[PDB]
Amino acid sequence: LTEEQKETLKKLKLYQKEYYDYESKFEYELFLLRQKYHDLYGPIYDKRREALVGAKIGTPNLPEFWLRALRNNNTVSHVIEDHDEEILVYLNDIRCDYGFILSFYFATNPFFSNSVLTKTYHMHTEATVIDWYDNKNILRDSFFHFFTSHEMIIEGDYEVALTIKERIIPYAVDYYLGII
Amino acid sequence: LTEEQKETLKKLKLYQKEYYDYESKFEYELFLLRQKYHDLYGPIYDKRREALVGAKIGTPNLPEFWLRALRNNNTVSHVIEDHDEEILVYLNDIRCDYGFILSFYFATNPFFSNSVLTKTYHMHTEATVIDWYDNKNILRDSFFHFFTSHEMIIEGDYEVALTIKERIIPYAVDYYLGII
Repeated sequence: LTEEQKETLKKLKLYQKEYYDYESKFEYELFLLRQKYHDLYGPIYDKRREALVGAKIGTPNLPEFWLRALRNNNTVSHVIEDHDEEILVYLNDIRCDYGFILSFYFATNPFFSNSVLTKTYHMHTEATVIDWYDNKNILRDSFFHFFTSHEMIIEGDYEVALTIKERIIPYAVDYYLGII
Repeated sequence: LTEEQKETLKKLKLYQKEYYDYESKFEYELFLLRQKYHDLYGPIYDKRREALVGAKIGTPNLPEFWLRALRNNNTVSHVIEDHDEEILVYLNDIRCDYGFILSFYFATNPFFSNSVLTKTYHMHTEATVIDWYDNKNILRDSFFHFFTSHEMIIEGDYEVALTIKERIIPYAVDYYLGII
């Protein structure tokens, strides 16, 4: 490069650093916005859970609520089998916290002892190991294979998790009603 | 459903509408944030263009600037051929405005008469028709096939456009320097 061109390059480096200054502020203000609204969604999720749950069955105030919400979603329905349903009726709540952790809360059930099954996504995955009771391990294909720590396996797994996080949890009752 | 369950459903409908109220405010505040920072990026793009351009060649203060930036991006380099390069040296500026419109500004050149080639994405596509000079229509495979109005064709086209919009325009000089 000539010196005149080096000067132009110099200017462009200055302006690019300025762009990064602003983009930083944007990402920071974006993080603030997402966090603010996560905490505003919190009580709504709490109220929903309270209304659904209040028994030795899941969501006893509205039986099979989460199963039917999950079933009415295209992406998630693919991974849910007949035999899975008799476990998923014990589901009390599905939660998300900040990657992120998905928590599935279960009423006392004859399949496993866990009251909570978690799945963490770091951006590897971390999943609670299901403490299956004797002759109760339904695992052939299952939704519960989702609960493994760890690209085909990792992608369809992530897509279901994203759907739960971004669609099921925010719009649960609309899936239940079948209007999405 | 029993009446007690209908009451639970009623509550859940109320809470879901409340969720949508908040999600609305979120999308609105998000739109405000993105717009605010688009206008903050504007002058930086202007300054860059001013430094690059100020001639019958593109970016005469730093020859072949946009070609080398485009070439150093993986996704975009796939669509750029040898014969394309002798046109892309006349590129003065690449802009984005709100879907969105991508604008490619060209210095006076022997290939076409257009000073601006635009590509609009509505979320169909709208593209400026290139007024090729006689025996100058380089269209075999070309980057300039990008400039057609209109899923394989529509997806790889959209991916290149997203890369230009989200990577090339924001980080132009870093691609030029080859540090991304």
